[PDB]
Amino acid sequence: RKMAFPSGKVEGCMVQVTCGTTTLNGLWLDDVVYCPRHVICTSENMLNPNYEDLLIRKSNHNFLVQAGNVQLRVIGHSMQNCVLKLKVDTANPKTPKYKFVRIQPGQTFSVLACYNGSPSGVYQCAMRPNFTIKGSFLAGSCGSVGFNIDYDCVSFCYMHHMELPTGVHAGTDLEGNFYGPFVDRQTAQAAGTDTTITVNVLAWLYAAVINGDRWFLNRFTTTLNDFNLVAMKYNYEPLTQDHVDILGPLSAQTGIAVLDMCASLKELLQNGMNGRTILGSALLEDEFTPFDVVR
Amino acid sequence: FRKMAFPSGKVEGCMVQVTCGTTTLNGLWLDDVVYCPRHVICTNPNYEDLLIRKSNHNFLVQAGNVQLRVIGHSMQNCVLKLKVDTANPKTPKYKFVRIQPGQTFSVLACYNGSPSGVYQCAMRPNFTIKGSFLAGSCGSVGFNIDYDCVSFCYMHHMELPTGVHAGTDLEGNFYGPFVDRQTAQAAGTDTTITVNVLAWLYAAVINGDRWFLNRFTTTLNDFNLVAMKYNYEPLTQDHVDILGPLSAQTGIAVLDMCASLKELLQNGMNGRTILGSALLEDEFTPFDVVR
Ligand SMILES: *c1cc(O)c2c(c1O)C(=O)C=C([C@@H](O)CC=C(C)C)C2=O
Repeated sequence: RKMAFPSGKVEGCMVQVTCGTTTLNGLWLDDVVYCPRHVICTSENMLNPNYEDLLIRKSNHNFLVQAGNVQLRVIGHSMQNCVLKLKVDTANPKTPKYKFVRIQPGQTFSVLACYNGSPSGVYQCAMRPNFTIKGSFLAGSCGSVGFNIDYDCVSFCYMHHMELPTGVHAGTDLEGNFYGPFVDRQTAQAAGTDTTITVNVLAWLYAAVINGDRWFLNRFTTTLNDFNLVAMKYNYEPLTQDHVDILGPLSAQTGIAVLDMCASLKELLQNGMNGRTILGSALLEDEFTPFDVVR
Repeated sequence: FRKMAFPSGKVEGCMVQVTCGTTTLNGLWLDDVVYCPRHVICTNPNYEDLLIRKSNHNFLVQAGNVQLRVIGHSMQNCVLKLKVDTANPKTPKYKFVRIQPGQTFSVLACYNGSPSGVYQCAMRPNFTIKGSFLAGSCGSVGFNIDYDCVSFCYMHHMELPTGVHAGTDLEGNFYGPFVDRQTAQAAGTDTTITVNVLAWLYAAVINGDRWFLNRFTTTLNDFNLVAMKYNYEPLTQDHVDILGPLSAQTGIAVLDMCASLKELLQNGMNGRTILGSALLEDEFTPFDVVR
């Protein structure tokens, strides 16, 4: 099963931020609340907002921040790229050990979907190669965050900003820089063609071998270039020498050379799965990383 | 469409490690009682005997760093109830409930008292759970959360050879015809949860996917013969009633959606996908969709 991280450490950091008539989610760490800058926009500003102009007109008491039943007091504010940073009275007593990190396409993380400051659900994700997320967003999940948890330390890698016309989601890192070419404005912007994360499918095939399925193996090998020429006809991401290097341990553990697993995938794409399953799926799964598989 | 698990924070604060001799597994600490699988006292065992021979100093409970002192022990069916010196200050509001096949819940998978991940499950019609349990996940619990109140419905006991998992409710009653002993046991043949497929087709309609919709209607009887041929649970009037809110919401009557389903089964997706799948999901309940 694809699993998400236990969400407790993140749940204790979720707050509700309201400015005027707009409300979304915020993240309370130490004495700062982070949230999307869009909170300061009104209906009429969405098309062409001037965030510098809208923020200069605000004072500290324009921002209503609620942690459960407690109103937090804002004592300063500033903007860093597309995230608003609200200084409050009180350091979050439940602040975990944490860091901000920027991730790359193919990486996985968990998302705590929240509504008006209250967590609702948790799910496991990958950053797609077109810099989008195939999320499940309730209407007011703006400001919900994505994370990884390693040894009790939480890495915040994503903050939700908006839904694209195709149903997918776009957002920023916790420094307010968007993933992909998207902007916090209601324009016509659309996601690029999405491709399958090849290195993740191969890692998962190695996971199938480790758990004993070998049905899809064959006796062929391939060159890297030949593999990529085939795979790209199926909208699979090109495989690099870095990806090959990354799969080396798994190859070592299983005794199957990386380009041999590549030949198996070429054939799986040619034939389908003929009513069969691999780990437990009937689809080529691309949201488990090489790092994930070792775990 | 993503399946979502419930936020697990309220359960995370209840997870402890329990050790008896050489055996270590997970426990649930609520108030001054730790709940865990009785097979923690195993070396065809007689659990009546083995536990009379036990005393409090035989159990080592660890809540993270702190060792808890067992001051009493008792058995309820297949779960051991270890009374400890201190109440868990992180005890949520909670209830013990028993679910039925087809209902969904979240599992907090744990390793030696330490939460590792969370995922959303359904109780299969053969009473097993298609889960991913790591080494030492015994004693992990399943739950729903409703209004800040945790409903504990499942405790993990065993991996079946087929890879699926078997467990009890929190009162130690097994789900399915399984026993906590090393007999040879296998899951019975499983079936697809029809009322959940229908709910997921409703969700697909609510999401703008309408290609599978057709002009026809079927009967409950005609459908169940198709269902039976495809290893689908039979559909009942109760199921139909359950789906009424969705039928009302979408203007698609249940037996008209059934017709759509009959056709999907007989003829296939045919290059089309429904919600981003080419197989029909059966681990979303009608309730899950309404929410
Ligand atoms: C949060 C909530 C929202 O409703 C929106 C945004 C955030 O961050 C946002 O950034 C942008 C929009 C709006 O432009 C709709 C988006 C498109 C038309 C692409 C939000 O609505």
